[PDB]
Amino acid sequence: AGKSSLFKVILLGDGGVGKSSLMNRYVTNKFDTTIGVEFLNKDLEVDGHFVTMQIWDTAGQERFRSLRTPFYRGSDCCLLTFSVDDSQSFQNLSNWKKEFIYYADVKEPESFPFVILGNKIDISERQVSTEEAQAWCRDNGDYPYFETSAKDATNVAAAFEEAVRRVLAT
Ligand SMILES: Nc1nc2c(ncn2[C@@H]2O[C@H](COP(=O)(O)OP(=O)(O)O)[C@@H](O)[C@H]2O)c(=O)[nH]1
Repeated sequence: AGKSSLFKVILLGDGGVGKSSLMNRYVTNKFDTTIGVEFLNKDLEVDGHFVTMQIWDTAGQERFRSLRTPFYRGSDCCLLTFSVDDSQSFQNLSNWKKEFIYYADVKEPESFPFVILGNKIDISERQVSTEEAQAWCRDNGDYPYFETSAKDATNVAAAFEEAVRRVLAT
């Protein structure tokens, strides 16, 4: 039978930025306004090869954070997510990157693929400009940056497709 490779992607970011909604939008093409760790699978294709992505949202319960970090290991790409209406969530990207590197024990962090998502761009009143987000991305690893909306689907599939491409580029 036609083989398929399995890529593990993890979503990290502050509560409320839209991680669950992004994954659900990508996999089910629905949005509608979950307590523990959840992961979903999606088939796609890259350069004519079948692949499957397994998307983890490891934001269970904060008092049990120590029990969620074992599930970082084996991640092939990390999608760091903030909301463009929430500057605090943007300011926390660096700390999310650090948590991931530490608890996933990334041995070559300078080469590990990250993708940055600025979600909720359907909201006109922003606290983070496009330019400020792009500058952070350029200056903190030159990661791909997507302005997304789970609510309207803008750039959602593109962001996840890019995650798999970045994995392949190793
Ligand atoms: N306007 C808007 N609201 C969104 C978007 N994505 C998620 N939401 C809402 O923001 C809240 C937090 O979403 P959720 O996916 O639970 O965030 P998580 O805590 O990061 O998993 C919910 O009320 C969502 O409906 C979006 O792209 N646009």
